[PDB]
Amino acid sequence: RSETAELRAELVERVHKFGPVFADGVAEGERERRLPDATVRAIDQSQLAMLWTAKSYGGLETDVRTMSEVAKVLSHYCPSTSWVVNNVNGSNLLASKFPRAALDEVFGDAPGAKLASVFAAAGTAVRTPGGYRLTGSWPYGTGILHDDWAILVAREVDADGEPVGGLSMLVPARDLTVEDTWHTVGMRATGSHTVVLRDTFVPEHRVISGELQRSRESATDLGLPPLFRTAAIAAMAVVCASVVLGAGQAARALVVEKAPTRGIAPSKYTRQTDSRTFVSSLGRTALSIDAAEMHVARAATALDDAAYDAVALPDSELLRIRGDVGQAVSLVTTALDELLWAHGAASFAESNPLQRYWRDANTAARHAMLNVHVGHELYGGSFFGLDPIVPSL
Amino acid sequence: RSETAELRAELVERVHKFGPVFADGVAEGERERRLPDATVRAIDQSQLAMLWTAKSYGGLETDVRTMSEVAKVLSHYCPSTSWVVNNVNGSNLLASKFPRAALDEVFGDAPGAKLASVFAAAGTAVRTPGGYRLTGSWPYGTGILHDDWAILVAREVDADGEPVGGLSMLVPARDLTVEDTWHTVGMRATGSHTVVLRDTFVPEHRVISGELQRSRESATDLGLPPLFRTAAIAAMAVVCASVVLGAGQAARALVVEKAPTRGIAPSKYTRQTDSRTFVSSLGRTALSIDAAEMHVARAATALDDAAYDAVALPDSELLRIRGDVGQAVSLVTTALDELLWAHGAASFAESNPLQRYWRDANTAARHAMLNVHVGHELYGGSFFGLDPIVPSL
Amino acid sequence: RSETAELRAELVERVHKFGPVFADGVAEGERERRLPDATVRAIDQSQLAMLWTAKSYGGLETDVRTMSEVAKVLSHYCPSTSWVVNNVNGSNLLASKFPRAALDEVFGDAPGAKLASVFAAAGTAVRTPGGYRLTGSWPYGTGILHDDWAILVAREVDADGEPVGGLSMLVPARDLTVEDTWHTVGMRATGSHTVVLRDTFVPEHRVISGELQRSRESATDLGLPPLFRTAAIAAMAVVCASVVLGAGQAARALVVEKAPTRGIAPSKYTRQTDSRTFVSSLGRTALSIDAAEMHVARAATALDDAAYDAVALPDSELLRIRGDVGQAVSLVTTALDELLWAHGAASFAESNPLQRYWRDANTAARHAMLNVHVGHELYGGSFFGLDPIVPSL
Amino acid sequence: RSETAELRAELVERVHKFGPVFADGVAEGERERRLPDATVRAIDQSQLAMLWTAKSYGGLETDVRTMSEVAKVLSHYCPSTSWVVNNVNGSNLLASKFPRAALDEVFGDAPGAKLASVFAAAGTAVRTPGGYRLTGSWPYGTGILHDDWAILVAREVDADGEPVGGLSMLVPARDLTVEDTWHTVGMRATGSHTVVLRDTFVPEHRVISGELQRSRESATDLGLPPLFRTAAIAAMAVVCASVVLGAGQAARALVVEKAPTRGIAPSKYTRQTDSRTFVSSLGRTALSIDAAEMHVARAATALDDAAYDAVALPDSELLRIRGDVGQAVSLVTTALDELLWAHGAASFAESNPLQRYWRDANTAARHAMLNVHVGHELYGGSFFGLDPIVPSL
Ligand SMILES: c1ccc2[nH]ccc2c1
Ligand SMILES: c1ccc2[nH]ccc2c1
Ligand SMILES: c1ccc2[nH]ccc2c1
Ligand SMILES: c1ccc2[nH]ccc2c1
Repeated sequence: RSETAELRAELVERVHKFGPVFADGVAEGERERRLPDATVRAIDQSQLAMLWTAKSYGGLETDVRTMSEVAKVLSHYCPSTSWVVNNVNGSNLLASKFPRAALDEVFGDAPGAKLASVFAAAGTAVRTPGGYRLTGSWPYGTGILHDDWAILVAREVDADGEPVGGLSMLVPARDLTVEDTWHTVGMRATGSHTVVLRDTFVPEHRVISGELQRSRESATDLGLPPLFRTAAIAAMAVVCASVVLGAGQAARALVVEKAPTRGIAPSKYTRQTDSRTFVSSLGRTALSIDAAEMHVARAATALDDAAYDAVALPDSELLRIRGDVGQAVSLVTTALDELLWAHGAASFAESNPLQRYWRDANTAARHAMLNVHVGHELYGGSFFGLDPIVPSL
Repeated sequence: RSETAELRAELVERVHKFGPVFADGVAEGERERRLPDATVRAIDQSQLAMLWTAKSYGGLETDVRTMSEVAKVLSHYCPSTSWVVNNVNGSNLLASKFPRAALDEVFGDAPGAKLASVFAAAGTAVRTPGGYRLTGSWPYGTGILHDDWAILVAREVDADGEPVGGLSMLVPARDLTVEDTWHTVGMRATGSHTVVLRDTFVPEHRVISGELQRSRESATDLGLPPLFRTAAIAAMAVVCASVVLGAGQAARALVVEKAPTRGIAPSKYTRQTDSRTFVSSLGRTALSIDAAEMHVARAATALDDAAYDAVALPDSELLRIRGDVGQAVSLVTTALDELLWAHGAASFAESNPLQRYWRDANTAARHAMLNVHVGHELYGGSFFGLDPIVPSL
Repeated sequence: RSETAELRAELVERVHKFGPVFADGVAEGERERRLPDATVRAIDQSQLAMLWTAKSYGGLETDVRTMSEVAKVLSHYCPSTSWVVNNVNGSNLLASKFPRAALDEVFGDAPGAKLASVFAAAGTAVRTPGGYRLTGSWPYGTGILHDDWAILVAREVDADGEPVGGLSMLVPARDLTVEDTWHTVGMRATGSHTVVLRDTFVPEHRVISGELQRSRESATDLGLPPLFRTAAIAAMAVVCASVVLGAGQAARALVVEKAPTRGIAPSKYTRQTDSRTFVSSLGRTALSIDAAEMHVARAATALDDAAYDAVALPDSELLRIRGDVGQAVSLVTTALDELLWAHGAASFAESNPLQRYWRDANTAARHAMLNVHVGHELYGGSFFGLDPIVPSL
Repeated sequence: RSETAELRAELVERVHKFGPVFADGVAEGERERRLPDATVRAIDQSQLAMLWTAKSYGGLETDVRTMSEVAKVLSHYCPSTSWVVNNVNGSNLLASKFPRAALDEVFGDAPGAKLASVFAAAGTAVRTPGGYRLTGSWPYGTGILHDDWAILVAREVDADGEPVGGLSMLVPARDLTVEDTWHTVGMRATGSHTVVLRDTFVPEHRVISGELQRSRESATDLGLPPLFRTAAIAAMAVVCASVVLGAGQAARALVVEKAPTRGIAPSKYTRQTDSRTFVSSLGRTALSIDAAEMHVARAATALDDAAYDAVALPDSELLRIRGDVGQAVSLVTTALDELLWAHGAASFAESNPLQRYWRDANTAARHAMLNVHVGHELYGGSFFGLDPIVPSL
C-alpha cells in the first residue's frame, strides 16, 4: 500500500510538471471547443489517461483515490482537460467488463488507448450474422475527437422491431462519425459532441449485455487485480465530482490570493482582508468546500477498501456514495456563488480565471451521475430499503 | 394615485409590445458587446428611458415602483437592455441635483435624453477660469455608447495637487472618448466601457459638489414634484435589483414551461413533473424568488411613500433598503443555481435562454450598490446606530 | 377602509395595555400547562377573542390582516396566549359555516364566546332520531379548558358500521370531557388536551357535512359581510403563522437589546456590537424574519382583498398561500437558531425569554397547516395543475 | 496502532453495555438537574472518565479519536452523561500541564479521579507564603457535584490590587463550595453550577501560569507518551463537538425508525416513507450530519497524527480545527431543526426522545469553544495570517 501513496505523489507532481502546457492552451480550447494538440500530446506523454488501464497492457493501474486526487489538481490548470482525462480513465475502466478479445484488440498494442463512453441508450441494434448492426445518435460524447474507441449503449430489437434487451457495444473511431453539437458556455474544450452511427457492424466479441456492463460480480473475484474489482460506475461518478471539486478549490485559492490587493466597493474597506465580515464569510465558504472534499474522499476510500478487501459493496453503500457525490458538487456550486460575492464584479471579466472555474464547474456538475436531487432521494431511500430510482449502481 | 397605477399598466404593456425587438437583437448584442440599433430605436420610441425624466421636459415622470415593475418585465426579453434602460433613468434622476442651467442644457431640446453615470471617483479636477479642467479614467460606464451625457465623479485638487473636495460633473458625449474594456461573460450588450478624459473643460453650471450629489434635502421640498423628492441613490439600487430579479423570474417561468417535456436523468422519472422531489424543490425555489420580489417592492414603496408624503427617510430606513436590495439579488443568484439543478445539463447550451438569465443576473448582481455582504453589515449596524461603512445613502 | 386601519391601531394598543397581565402569568402557565385566570380575564375584557365574531352578535368583525398584526404583538408578551387567542377567532370564523340556529345558540347571548376546533377526523358518528350520536378522541384541542364550544370533525357511519361521509359537529362544553394529555416542552400553557366523547348526542342544526365546512361558496355572496366571504381555513393558517412570526420578532428585539451589554466568548470582542461578523450576521438573520413578515402579510392581503372584492380565490392562489405560511415559519425557526448563536449560552437559561420564544415558536410551527414540506409540494404543484396532496384548501 | 483500534471497539461496546443504566436515569436527571447515583456508579465502573488518564496512574490513556467515538455513542443514551464524561477526560488531560507533585496528589491513589475545569478567568489570586490566596465565582462548572478536583483560571494581583498575570489553579472538592445556579432547558443533568471560593489557599505545586496551561511545547517531547503531546484545548473542543454530533445522529436514527409508522399531516401520505419529498429531504439532512461527522473525525485525526508523530501543529491547523468543530455543531443544530420538520408535532412531546436530543444538543453547542461565528473568523483569518481573535489555541 505504501507504493500506491508514493505513486500518487508522483502523478500529482506530473500534473504540476505538465500543468503549464494545459494552462497555456486554455484560451484556444475555449475558442475552438476542443483540446489543443499540445494538451493531447501532454495527456499522452504524462500517462494521465492510463491511471485505470491494466498493468498487463502497460498501464499504471492505480485506484479511485489516486485518480480523484489527480483530477482535483488538474482542474486548477484546465477544468476541461481534467474532465476529459477523468472520463477517459472511467471509460477505460468500464471496458474491463468486455471479453479478453475486445480488451486485447483495444489495449494490446496501445497502452495509452483512450475510450469515450455514453450510457444513455440512444441507439437500436439488431442481430446479424457474426455480430450486430447498430444505428443511433449519442449526445454528450466527451473527448470523442481524441478518443480511439467508444462504448455506446443501445437497445436490441428483433426483425419486427420489438425491444428484446439492452446492450453495451465497443466500436472504434474508424466506424464513428461525429456531429458538431457542442455549443455551451462552460466545459467548452471537452468537445462533448454527438456520436452518430448508421447500420454500423459490431462483432460479437465487442458487445456485452447492458445487464453485464452494470455488473459488480467482479468485486469478489480474487483472480482480478484490485482495480477491476472496484464498482466502476460509482468510481466514475466519484472522479467526475473530483473535477468539479478541484475547480472550486482553485476558485478559493484565487480569491484568497487576490483579497489583500482588492477592496469591497463601495465600502470603507480598501482591503478585503480588513473586513471581518469578508474573512468569516470566506472561512464559512471554505468549510463547505472542505466538506465536499471529505465527501469525495469518503466515497473514494469506500470503493478502494472494498476493492482491496475483495468484498462486494452492499446497495446501501453504493446509494450513499451517489448521495456523497451529488452533495459534494452541490456544495461546490453554492460555494462558487459565494466566492463571486467575495471577489466582486471583476470576477466576470473574461481575463479572470474565476468565472472560468465558475462556468466549468457549474456545467459539469449537471452530469446525470452527479444529480444532487436524485442523489438525495437515493440515499434517503436506502434508510427504508425503497426501490432505487436509477437503473444503475 | 389611480393614474400612476394606470400608467404602469401601459408601460408594462409597451415592454411586451417592443419586447420582440429586444428579444430579436439578443444574439447580436452578445456577439458585439453593445445594443443593436433596432434596440436603441425601440428604447427611444417606447420612452422607456424617460420614466424618471421631468414632465416639464416632456418626460413621463413616474415613481420608483413603476420603474421597478418595468425593469422586471424587460429582463424577460433582454437583461442587458433592462440594465441599460434602468441605469439611464437612474442617471437622469441624479441629474436633477444639478442647477437649472445644466438641466435645461441636457433636457431642454431632448425629452428622450439618455445619461450615463459612474460614481467611483476615478478622476481629478482642478479650478480653471469659468469652470474646471478634468482628467480621469472611469470604468463600468454602462450604455455609454448610446448616451448623450455622462455624470462623472472626481476629486478636486489645488495647483500643488493636494485633495480639497469631491465633485460630480456633467460632461457631454462630444467631450467623451471611450476605451473598449468591456469583455465579460454576462451583461455583454451593456457596453460598460471605460470613459476617458484628458484636460477636458467642464463649466461651473455643470459641476456640483459630491456632497450635494448625495443630498436628500429635496425630500421635504414641496416646490418639487414627488419624483425629485425621492432618495435617488437608494432608488437606483432598487431598480438595479429589479433587473436582476426579473431575469430570475424569467428563469423560473422557463423551467416551469419545459418541465413536462423533460426527464430527470438518469432516474425513472421520464417527466420532471412526475417527481414530487422536483416539484417541492421548485416550490421552495419559487418562494425564495417571491421573497426577493417582496423585498424590492417593500423598498420601492418606502421610497415612493416618503416622496409623495414629502418626508425625509431616516438613515435607518435607507440602511434597511440597502439590505433589502442585497438580500433580494442574493436570493435570486442562489435561486438560479437551484433552477439549473432543476432543469439539468441542457441549461448550459448556448441555444438555451436559461444560462443567459443565469450569467446576466450573476454579473449584474455584483454591482457595488447591490453588495449583499455590505448590505447585511449596513442593515445590521442600523440596529445599534453604528457608523455606516459606505459614504453614500 | 380607513376605519379598519384605525381599528387595528386600537387593538394593537390594547395588546400593549393588557400585555403586562399576559407577561405576568407566563411563569404559572409554564408550570401548570394552562392559561392563568388573570390571562383569561384579560382575553375576555380586551375582546381579543372577538375579532372574527360578527357585529350582529356584538363582535368586532375585523379582517385577516388585523388578526395577524394583533397575533404578532401578542406573541411578544406570551406566545401561548397569542396561540390560544388566534385559534379561538379562527374557530369562531369556521362556525359561520353552520346554520343560523347553531350561530344564534352559540353567539346569541355570548358576544365573547370562545370556540375550540380540531379538524383531524378522530371520531365516528351515526344517525339517530333528531340528530347524531358521536363518539371519539380528539387530540390537540387548543385552549379547550377555557372554551365554550368545540368544532369536532367525524366520520359518519351506518348501522352496519361502513363509512358514508364526513361531518363537522358543534358540541358544547357541558357535553365535553377533557383528558390530560398535553405534556410538551413548548406552547405548554396552550392546554391542547384531548377531547373525549362517548355516545354524545348532537342535534341536526349543529351538524354540517365536512364537505360544507371546507366550502368557499360564501366568497361571492354579497349578502354576507366581507369577513365571512374570506377563505377561513387559509385565514386560520395565516394567523397561526403570525403567532410563530411574532415570537421570532421578539427574539430578534431581545438579541438587539442585549448585544451591547454582552461579549462573544472566548473572543477579544467584549461587546457583541464590536464584532462586524456579529452585526452582518444579525442583519442577515433580521432579513429572513423580514421576509417571513412579508410572506404572512402578502397572504393576509390576498385573502382580505378577495373578501372585500367578493371574488373567489382560485386554487392556485390558495395553494400559494399554503406555501407562504410554511415558508414564513420555516424561516423563523431557522432564524431563531441563528439568534441563539448570536446571543450565546445564556439564551438557554430558564430566566431568559429567548429560549421561551425559541421553544414556543418551534412547537407551534409543526402544526399541520404550517407544514413547510407539504406547503412546498402544494405551491410547486400549482405551477403544473397537479392534484393537491391535502383535502382542504 | 492496531491496539488502539481494538481498544476503541471495546470501549464503544462498554457504552452499549452500560447504556441502559444511563438511559434509565434520564428522567431523574432531567427532574433533579444532576446525574443519578446509578449513572455516576456506571461512569466509575466503565472507566469512561479514565480515557485520557495516564497508564502510570492506572488510566486507559487512549487518543482523541477514541474519546470522540465513545462520546458520540454515549449521547444516544444520555447527552448529559456524554457531556459530563467528556468534560472530565478533557479536564484530566489539561491537568498534565501541572507538576508531577500535583499529578501524583490527584491521580496517585485515584485512577478514576474526575476533574472539573472552567477557563473563564472569574477569580483573583494573590501571593501568600507557600502558595496563593484565591477568591472568585466560576459559572458553568460541569459535573462539579461528582468531581474530585477543579481547574480554575484566575488573574494574579499584587498587594495594591493591580493585575500581574494569569494563573491556572488546581483545587480539591474539600475547598470547594457550589452554588445552585444551573437552571436550563437543555443539558440539565450536567449540573454546571457555579464554583465559589473565598480566600481559599492553593499551594505552589498546584498552580501554574495560564501562559503554561495554553502551552503546546509538549508536542515535540519524546519523553512523554503520545496522548500528552496532543494539543489539549483543541482536543477538548473536538470531543465536545462529538457529544453534540452524537445527539444529532440519535435524532436521525429515531426519525428513520418511526417514519414508516407515521403520516405527514394533513397530506394524503399516511406513511412518511411514501412521500418522496420526505425521503429526499431526509437524505439531504443525513448528508449534513455526515459532513459534521467527517469534520470532527478530520480534526481528531489531525491531533492524533501529530501526537504520535511528535510534531507540533502549526497555528493554521489549530485555527482550522476550531472552524471544523464550530461548523460541525452548526450543521447538527440546523439538521435537528430539519428533523423536527420531518417528524412533526409529536417531536415536542416530553415522552419523545427527539426534543431531548434537540434541546441538549442546542444548549451544549453554544459552548465558547464551539462558537461557529468565532470559528469562521478564526479559520478565515488563517488564510491571511491575521491575529487570532481568541487567546487560546
Ligand atoms: C454513468 C456511468 C458510466 C458512464 N460512462 C460514461 C458516462 C457514464 C455515466
Ligand atoms: C451608486 C449610486 C449612483 C450611481 N450612479 C451610477 C452608479 C451609481 C452607483
Ligand atoms: C385546519 C383548518 C382548520 C382548523 N381548525 C382547527 C384546526 C384546523 C386546522
Ligand atoms: C476551553 C479550553 C479548556 C477548557 N476546559 C474547560 C473548559 C474549557 C474551555
